[PDB]
Amino acid sequence: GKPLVVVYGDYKCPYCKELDEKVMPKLRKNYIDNHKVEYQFVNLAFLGKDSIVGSRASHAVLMYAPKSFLDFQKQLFAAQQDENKEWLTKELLDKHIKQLHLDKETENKIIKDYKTKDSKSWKAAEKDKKIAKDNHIKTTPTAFINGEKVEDPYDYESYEKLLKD
Repeated sequence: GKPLVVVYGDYKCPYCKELDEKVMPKLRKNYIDNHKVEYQFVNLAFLGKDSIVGSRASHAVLMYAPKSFLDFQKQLFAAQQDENKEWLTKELLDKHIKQLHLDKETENKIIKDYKTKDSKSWKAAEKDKKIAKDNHIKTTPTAFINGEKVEDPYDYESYEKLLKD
């Protein structure tokens, strides 16, 4: 199939925020939105008890409003606070979900799903930690394209390099 681009991180991670700001705008325009590659964000949810909550909301958005996922991700990283603070509250997350301006029922569906134990977004958030562990991911942020490490995950051109061939 098409190249699979995987980025490992956490919404509370400062460097992950940098990758998003520096890489995503171009990666999205030239490879993701035009469906040239499959993009996957694996959240290690390792910077606090609120990390996993943010991950659940993120996964809920992805599964119910995929065309709004990248905006959600960008907007969430943009609101990043001190990593020692549990800033990923349900209040802030609900606020961010509503900022997507989806139809009312889709919005309600996402909000209820990420808050429901063992829902699909709940399981997805948990699975992300297992994925990172099984793939032996030590540092974040790190990116891979079809399993090949992106030399400089902060530089769009480094991704393009792997994607050319």
